[PDB]
Amino acid sequence: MDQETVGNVVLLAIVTLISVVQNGFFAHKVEHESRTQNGRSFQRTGTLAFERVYTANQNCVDAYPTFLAVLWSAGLLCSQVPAAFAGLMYLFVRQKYFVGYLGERTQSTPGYIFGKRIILFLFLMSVAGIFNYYLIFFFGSDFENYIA
Amino acid sequence: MDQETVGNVVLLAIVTLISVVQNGFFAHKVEHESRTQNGRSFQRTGTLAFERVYTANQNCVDAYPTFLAVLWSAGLLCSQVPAAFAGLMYLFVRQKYFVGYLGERTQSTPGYIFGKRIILFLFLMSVAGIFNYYLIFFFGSDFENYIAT
Amino acid sequence: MDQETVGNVVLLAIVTLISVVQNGFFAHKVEHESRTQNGRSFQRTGTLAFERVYTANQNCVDAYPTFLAVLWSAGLLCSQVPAAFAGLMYLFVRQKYFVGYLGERTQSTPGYIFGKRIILFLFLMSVAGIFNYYLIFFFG
Ligand SMILES: CC(C)(C)CC(=O)c1c(CC(C)(C)C(=O)O)n(Cc2ccc(I)cc2)c2ccc(OCc3ccc4ccccc4n3)cc12
Ligand SMILES: CC(C)(C)CC(=O)c1c(CC(C)(C)C(=O)O)n(Cc2ccc(I)cc2)c2ccc(OCc3ccc4ccccc4n3)cc12
Ligand SMILES: CC(C)(C)CC(=O)c1c(CC(C)(C)C(=O)O)n(Cc2ccc(I)cc2)c2ccc(OCc3ccc4ccccc4n3)cc12
Repeated sequence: MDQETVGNVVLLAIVTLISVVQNGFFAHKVEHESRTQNGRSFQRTGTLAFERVYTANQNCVDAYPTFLAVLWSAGLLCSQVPAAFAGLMYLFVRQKYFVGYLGERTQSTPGYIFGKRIILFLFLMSVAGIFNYYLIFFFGSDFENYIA
Repeated sequence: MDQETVGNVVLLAIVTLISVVQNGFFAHKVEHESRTQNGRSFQRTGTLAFERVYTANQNCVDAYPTFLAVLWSAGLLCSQVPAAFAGLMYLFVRQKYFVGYLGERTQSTPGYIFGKRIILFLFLMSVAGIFNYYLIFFFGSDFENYIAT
Repeated sequence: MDQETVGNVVLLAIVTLISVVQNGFFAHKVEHESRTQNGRSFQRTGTLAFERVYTANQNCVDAYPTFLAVLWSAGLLCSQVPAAFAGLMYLFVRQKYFVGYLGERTQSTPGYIFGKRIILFLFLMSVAGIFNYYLIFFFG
């Protein structure tokens, strides 16, 4: 990748690598519970600390794709820096969500969803440029300067 | 993103944005179930509609990646319009599947497959340009005006 | 896609197409168990052969995203080949893992963590160029 382009994406790469790392921790806190006992042959059903964890993780796993989607499409189709930061904030809400899904009873982060607004915004940033592009395509050109 | 390039991808972006929205609906019809499922937290096995819902949705979740894969690779390596439409059609089959899952509790429908030929095609388009490239790489530069004596 | 660029990604595309195919196989060996025994909703402890399969598969399904992530970012921020080969190696570990999660009466191979170093490496490749870029940005 030519140093130039690499610039207009760096942040997105960064934030992505971050989520990639955090993504591992989530998948790590799940290994622990699998370990805490019978886990020998990674059984999915140890209850409690394992069920609450696998759930919390298997919830953020279903988000990642759809998140990354907006994350990049928004940052490319328009802005980047804003998209890049929004994506960072997501990483935090994700943390707070995953964490809040710990246990100790009580309706623990019952929500399957979470980011919402964050991806909603990222989606708009994408639906933004996606449209503004269609302009620069018609009225962006046109501008016939028949300088006869 | 230079207005030019943005063009040869717009549809892909569009279709993707679509799937992204629909994707939310899927994860929303799942939130309703855990809600109506009067209880505290959120668990993998509850009730009938919830069980059926989470399954349906958690089936399309395993799809998206492998689908987005071909969607783009097909749209980049071989014509963006045909790729974009394929993915579009795919979004529809998805709807019909997700909807048909648990809505009828009938003996047609279930499965963890959904659109097969839709991604197969997308795959081919990728395996298409991917090969035709090796021609442009190898032969695409071969001309015998060098036999010119 | 201009022939030039297509070059600096073909490997990634290829390997990606592979994992996409293998990805189908995994989801296929899951179809085999489901259709025989019953289950319109596959969320409860299924027949062993089926429970083992869906778990194995629904285990690589959580990987793919985070994998593809490093696969590309590493193959882009850091040169093509190695990143590509890395991902290729991963596809193999995947196979062995998924396969090792098959059997019957065998000590099944757990730790949903599969290919720790593989993606660790790919991650570094990314964190690599990601930094080296900041240099060329300042000290160029
Ligand atoms: C990220 C890294 C730089 C490449 C290092 C890395 O190699 C990975 C690590 C770090 C750790 C402890 C294994 C290590 O390097 O020592 N863990 C555990 C960890 C420990 C502390 C912290 I804070 C965060 C994570 C990983 C866990 C998973 C992983 O990929 C594979 C993988 C497979 C399935 C996944 C499912 C859901 C979701 C993700 C899934 N991922 C790589 C690593
Ligand atoms: C899509 C949008 C334009 C960015 C708006 C948006 O921000 C989200 C919406 C729409 C919303 C909030 C305005 C609403 O519910 O009314 N819902 C609920 C909704 C309502 C109507 C319809 I038709 C479809 C979905 C969302 C649900 C989830 C979401 O992200 C996070 C998320 C987390 C996990 C996911 C797992 C699988 C799959 C996806 C996962 N997503 C964003 C939104
Ligand atoms: C060219 C192509 C990309 C392989 C497309 C394709 O054609 C698909 C195939 C192969 C096929 C059509 C010859 C078949 O046997 O049915 N199968 C079954 C198969 C047969 C032999 C072997 I080895 C491997 C898989 C598919 C199964 C699912 C599929 O949708 C994508 C998909 C769907 C659900 C998934 C769930 C989890 C995780 C990933 C998921 N992915 C496409 C195909």
